[PDB]
Amino acid sequence: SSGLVPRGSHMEFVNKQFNYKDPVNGVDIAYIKIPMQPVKAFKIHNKIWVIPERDTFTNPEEGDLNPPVSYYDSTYLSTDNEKDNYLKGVTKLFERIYSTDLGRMLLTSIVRGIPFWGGSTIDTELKVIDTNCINVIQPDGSYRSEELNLVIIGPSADIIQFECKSFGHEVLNLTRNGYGSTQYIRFSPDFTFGFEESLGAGKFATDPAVTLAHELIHAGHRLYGIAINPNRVFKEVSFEELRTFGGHDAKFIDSLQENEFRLYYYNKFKDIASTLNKAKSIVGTTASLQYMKNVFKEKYLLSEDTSGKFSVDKLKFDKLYKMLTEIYTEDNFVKFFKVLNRKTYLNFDKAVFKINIVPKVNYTIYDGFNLRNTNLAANFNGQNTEINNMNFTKLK
Ligand SMILES: [Zn+2]
Repeated sequence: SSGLVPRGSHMEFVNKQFNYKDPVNGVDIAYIKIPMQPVKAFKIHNKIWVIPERDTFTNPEEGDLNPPVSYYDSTYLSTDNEKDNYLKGVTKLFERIYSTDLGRMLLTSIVRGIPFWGGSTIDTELKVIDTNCINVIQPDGSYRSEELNLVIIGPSADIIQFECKSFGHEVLNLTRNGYGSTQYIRFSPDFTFGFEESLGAGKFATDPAVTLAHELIHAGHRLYGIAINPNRVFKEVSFEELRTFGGHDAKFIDSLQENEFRLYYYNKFKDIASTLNKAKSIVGTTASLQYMKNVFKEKYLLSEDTSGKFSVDKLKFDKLYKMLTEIYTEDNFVKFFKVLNRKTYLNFDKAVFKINIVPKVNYTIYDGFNLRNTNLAANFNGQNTEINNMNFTKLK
């Protein structure tokens, strides 16, 4: 048993207890194409899909799992049992994230963060951007385009290179102009990293719910188009990484720089407001202009006057911006999960471990590895790779 529903009747965020072999149905289990042969995918929530495959799709130069802190294994995730376990493990982590107040906030923000309809060359016309959709095949074999915000997919060649990436635009920088774009997270629930810590020094494992939450925090930044340019770095660790980690690491971003960033994205949100105001037409949908305007009023928390004209309210912008950049941090998830974690963004080890968080005897939504009323409950024993060695196989 997987313990996917420790309380209540049904999972609170993931919409179905999927099995990889469940039949396709064109709605929440479907063969899909990314904008290649279709892959079987699972819609775990409004705007969120899971592709339990190694990622040989998003990047054309990374279309092979051949090897050239990394770990390679071209056979991982090639069989149906593994894809089923992947799906259930990702499902379990979403529920673990959603069982905390902070995670319900972050995932709500993610779901509301629809990529902006900024794809038209006519600045009075709202139009989707094609690369913020997937093509979903129905049972009868037709396609329909579906907008989405987030795809979780298996890693490419380097199994432990987890990241949040997205398709770019010829001219627009969608992750930094407030528009946002569909985010693809390369991630595996089946491996984790070791760090050392003294409570002799101990050899502990990172809780994969923390790692997933980290990538989801990036996704939130990028869905609201407020990511920091990857060329801002401390010599390399990017400001974007420091901000996502949070804690004292974030305090190192000089605070005058932060105000400059905040004013920049405030102005970008104002540009979005006046695009919505100058909009006269909409293409590629049966939904009215006014309705899609309101989707984006809702996303960016725009104010609307009696005339129907949108604007950015300074207090609402600061609230949203602060949530996405200061409240949603790895360090804050560590505090909510009450797990052990590296204390600064660089202090990870070269150690990699195979794990299996699906069986509830190994890992639970409420306690992670540190199972209550067991010897793993105290001193983070469940994450200690020597004490709880039955849950960690060392690979490198
Ligand atoms: Zn990161």
